[PDB]
Amino acid sequence: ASTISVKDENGTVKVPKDAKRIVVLEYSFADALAALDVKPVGIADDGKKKRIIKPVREKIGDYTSVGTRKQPNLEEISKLKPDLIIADSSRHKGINKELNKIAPTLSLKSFDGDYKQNINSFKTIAKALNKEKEGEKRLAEHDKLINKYKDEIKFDRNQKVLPAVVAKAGLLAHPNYSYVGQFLNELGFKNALSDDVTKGLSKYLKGPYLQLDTEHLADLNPERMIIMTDHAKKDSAEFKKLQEDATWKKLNAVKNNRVDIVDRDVWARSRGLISSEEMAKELVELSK
Ligand SMILES: O=C(O)C[C@@](O)(CC(=O)NCCC[C@@H](NC(=O)C[C@@](O)(CC(=O)O)C(=O)O)C(=O)O)C(=O)O
Ligand SMILES: [Fe+3]
Ligand SMILES: [Zn+2]
Ligand SMILES: [Zn+2]
Ligand SMILES: [Zn+2]
Ligand SMILES: [Zn+2]
Repeated sequence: ASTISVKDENGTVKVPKDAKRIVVLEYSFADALAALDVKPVGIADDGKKKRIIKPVREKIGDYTSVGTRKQPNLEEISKLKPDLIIADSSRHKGINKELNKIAPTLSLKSFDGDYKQNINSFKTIAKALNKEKEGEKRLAEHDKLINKYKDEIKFDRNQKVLPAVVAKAGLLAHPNYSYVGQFLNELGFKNALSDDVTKGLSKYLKGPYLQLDTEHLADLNPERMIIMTDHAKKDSAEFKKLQEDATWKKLNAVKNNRVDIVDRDVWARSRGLISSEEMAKELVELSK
């Protein structure tokens, strides 16, 4: 037997050539596998299978939950006897050793990665599986759709945007170095957050997700906003209190009718080729 050496975030990992059983510890690595018609046996899916977007979910089929992304359950991982574990370079720094005792571990950008880096992690997975060819063609299909949709989005690009989650209790802004933000940058948009106001702002779980006081909100006064939510009725008790707040009402985007509410699973959690493809289709349909 032999190996394929692959550069992960730490350094060169030795992945078995025959790698058949894969545990993945972020949704985005589950999207990468699906796009190479490879199906993992384990997913850290927060116990919530529906957080795996539709085209991925049905292309993966039936798998085993290894628990939360934040705290993957090591005995369920072990029992699955994976030939390879794809872990997040941010989320799982602390279980990296204990993952390697189970199986050779590829630590990659996901949670703290912007749009390009997540795509870089996809290429790394494809090389590790020896599917470079499929990988390039899928990306070539990807680079086409995205740019196609980019040419059809009828929003004016000069109206700066703030993408945010209203966390519980929020707000969390997604800057230019978040997945959403850069993806919007790649589509032509300018983040309302300047690459200098973000200087401070505390981070959420070490990722590019930045706590904003309602007064930071008013100061930057974005011209467009994109609020990511998990509520099917796009309601949220949390968000409705923000909409009553006098200082929210005075925002430029609120007053010029340019607030779009979208699905957080799809926009923020997924971080895959398919999910960006839905994000860009949406934005064409929202542009009208
Ligand atoms: O999860 C992602 O990949 C990305 C992202 O964390 C990005 C984001 O803007 N985060 C704001 C969420 C703040 C919110 N916390 C949760 O809801 C729990 C959790 O975040 C846990 C986790 O992630 O381990 C979860 O997602 O289940 C709170 O209560 O204040 C996101 O959730 O959209
Ligand atoms: Fe989260
Ligand atoms: Zn402030
Ligand atoms: Zn101020
Ligand atoms: Zn609701
Ligand atoms: Zn809620």
